[PDB]
Amino acid sequence: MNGILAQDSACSQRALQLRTYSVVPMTSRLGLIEWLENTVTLKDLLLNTMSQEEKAAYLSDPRAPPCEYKDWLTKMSGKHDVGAYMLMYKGANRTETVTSFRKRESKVPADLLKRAFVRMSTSPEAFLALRSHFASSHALICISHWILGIGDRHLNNFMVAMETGGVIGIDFGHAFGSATQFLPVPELMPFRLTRQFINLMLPMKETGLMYSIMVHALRAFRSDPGLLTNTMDVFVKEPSFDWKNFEQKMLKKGGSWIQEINVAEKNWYPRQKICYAKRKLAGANPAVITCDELLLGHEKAPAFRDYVAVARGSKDHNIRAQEPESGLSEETQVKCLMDQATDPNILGRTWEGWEPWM
Ligand SMILES: Nc1ncnc2c1ncn2[C@@H]1O[C@H](COP(=O)(O)OP(=O)(O)OP(=O)(O)O)[C@@H](O)[C@H]1O
Ligand SMILES: [Mg+2]
Repeated sequence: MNGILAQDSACSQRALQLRTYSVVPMTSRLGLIEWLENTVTLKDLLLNTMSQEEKAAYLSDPRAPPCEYKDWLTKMSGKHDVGAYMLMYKGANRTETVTSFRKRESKVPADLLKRAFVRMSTSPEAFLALRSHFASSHALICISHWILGIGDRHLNNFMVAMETGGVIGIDFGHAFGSATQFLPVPELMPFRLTRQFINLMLPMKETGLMYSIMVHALRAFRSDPGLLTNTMDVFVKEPSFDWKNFEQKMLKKGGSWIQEINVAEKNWYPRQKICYAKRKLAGANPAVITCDELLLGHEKAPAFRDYVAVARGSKDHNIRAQEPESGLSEETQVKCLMDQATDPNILGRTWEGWEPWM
């Protein structure tokens, strides 16, 4: 990807790149990841910014978002486990989620990331430059991850450097829609773009820099689907990337999976992955791809209709259903992506470990 983007002129004038750290399995059990200097998780940067009372309430308060959300799931479903999400997709409409979800979001400190930056920078150049750098990098990674369908983008999978504002993606345990496909609680966003990101740009919403870069990137890729498509097809056809390797990762997710039941092993459909990748690179609607992945993964679930109704949206508030299912341009695709990733109806139904409120 960095090869392509180095060769796209409109991106090269923006010096755009992902960072990679070299990775070396020496054995099927064992390997090294190269480490990175003066880096933290995004979660740690955030909670390092909360005052004692902000921090202390946020840990445990029955009205802090972590308690208030499980309580809302609990009353909107009557259960206290993974099935509470399932039942709430049947049980809560838009209004019932939006209301609690706005009340929830309100309790998150609005400035927090900005507050972090302004007190890790000398002077306003050391503010502006970092904000630009972060913003560029966050956008660039988001589009990239949608192309690869990477789904498990919670706060601990993003690292922020100190020596520059360039964000770094890690923990790629879910290639090609695997999280939206096989988890009991499906995660429906194309990438993370929650409140704090927008708030960092508060006067000057995403339709500036992020939107611009996202658009340049997607065009630069779509200039040459061939090489990237061939590489992804070689990826998805590896004999070590079957379902047996995958489900023996899915165990290792802290009870968020279907715990010790229903592997349903004729579950693996490798050509559909590269087919959906080619559809994305051809100009397909992101909501249609999400609905297709939902149909492939959860077809017999009692909330499949509600799943696709939430993922597709309504023609009244979200512009991803007011567009065709294919032939979209790069700008329309990025608009649909930003509408789906910031949809409150989708964020109000997300798994609690993803932390959609922050
Ligand atoms: N390449 C890296 N360079 C520097 N620090 C890293 C790197 N990879 C991981 N870390 C740090 O080590 C921690 C744990 O690493 P790892 O990715 O194995 O955790 P994990 O199983 O994904 O846990 P979690 O999802 O809870 O963050 C990360 O949260 C991060 O702080
Ligand atoms: Mg992780």
